[PDB]
Amino acid sequence: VPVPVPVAVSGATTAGLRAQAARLAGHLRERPALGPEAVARPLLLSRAQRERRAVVVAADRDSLLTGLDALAGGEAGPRLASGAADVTGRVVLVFPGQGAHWTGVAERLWREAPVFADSMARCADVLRDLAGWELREVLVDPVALERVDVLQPVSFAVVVSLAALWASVGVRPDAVVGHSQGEVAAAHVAGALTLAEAARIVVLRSALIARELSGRGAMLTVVADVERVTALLAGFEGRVCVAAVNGPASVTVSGEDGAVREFERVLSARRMLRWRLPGVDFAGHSPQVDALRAELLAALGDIASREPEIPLLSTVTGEPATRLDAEHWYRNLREPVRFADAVTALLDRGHRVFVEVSPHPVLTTSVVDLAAPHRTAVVGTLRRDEGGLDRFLLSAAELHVRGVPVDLARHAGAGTAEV
Repeated sequence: VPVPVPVAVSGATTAGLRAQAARLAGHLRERPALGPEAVARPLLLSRAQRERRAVVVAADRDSLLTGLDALAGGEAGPRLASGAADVTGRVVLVFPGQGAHWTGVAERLWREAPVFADSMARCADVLRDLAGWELREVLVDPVALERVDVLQPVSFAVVVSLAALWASVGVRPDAVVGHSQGEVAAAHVAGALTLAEAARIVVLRSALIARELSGRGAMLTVVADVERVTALLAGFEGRVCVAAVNGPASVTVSGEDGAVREFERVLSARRMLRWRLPGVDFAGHSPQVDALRAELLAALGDIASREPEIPLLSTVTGEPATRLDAEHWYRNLREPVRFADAVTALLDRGHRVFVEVSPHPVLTTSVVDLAAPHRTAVVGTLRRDEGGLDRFLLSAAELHVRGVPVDLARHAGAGTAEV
């Protein structure tokens, strides 16, 4: 099985970029034995990366030529990224909470990317010690993944390991933000928690949720702003509450299933878009969480933590995080998620590059909404049913084409074939 490489072309203008694509395709067609793995390294290391950039992520000739022909003709393609190389500013890794995971994600990438494989095995060790079960087995088990005590720790492992893979291609956060359980992954990646201690928090909290809350609630994201949602929650006081404010067109609510179904009728009649959060059978960030406080604080006890080596913008407060103690990790579950606030605080401090470290993008559209009118690059990592190194590289390419530093050459192979 051939391995995907990022094949980069650029020009000073979009027309020059398109002509360069045509030229390369022509050169490949004149040389039938020449593959993407022969040409990719010199196209990155021996050519100027100009103002208008593209990458085709391809493992073979035919797929490269398909990408290049699309690019030459000004069309989109599924493994073609292109852009203006005009983004500057600091880099944020965003860690999602619920609703991004898809069954079977991470297995293919474990096979394909040794850095990700390594991180996942390091996670597996810590989770074996804690939860008993074997991370790699559970990745492909749709029945186990509907259990909150399995899903949350698996989800944590996958996003931490994706962050390691980003780091291996030179994409390191200047700041991090984690939504809901993402905050624990963010804290670890920022150096405030060991892998072991972060894992312990996710494992103990998720198991408590599964014992006490699973089956008693639901969560719903709505395409609307918080003012609008709050107005529509008139008469739902103490039944359905605001659980997250993600942006101007994304607010999540929480409560008992029946009560949330009543609220969905309110939204439906009014032609508003909404969906249940996948993987979530509990009323997160609601008064239902009060009953869990005492057992959670006892289970967690004293948290071993240190000062984050880079800023961690909490979604508990919308501000740089203070003590990451047991009380903080309770509030991370009880209190509404201030995701919009956190992202806004980062935009106001010169952050312009946001990398959602997730199996499928769930918060990128909010980051894009919040970032306007600033010049920004916002990307995810994987997508539903696209869990290969090829998809990871396309996301890295999406940063490269906007002028963000990323070491695509790490995965470009050992080609010496020129022009």
